[PDB]
Amino acid sequence: XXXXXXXXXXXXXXXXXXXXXLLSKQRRRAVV
Repeated sequence: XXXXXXXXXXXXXXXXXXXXXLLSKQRRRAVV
């Protein structure tokens, strides 16, 4: 039952890693 625990730990580590991981001057006043 060590393989399931290792897989769970690896999944937790992967989840933790995934969680851790032009304009104008006329356009200044034309849009306003």
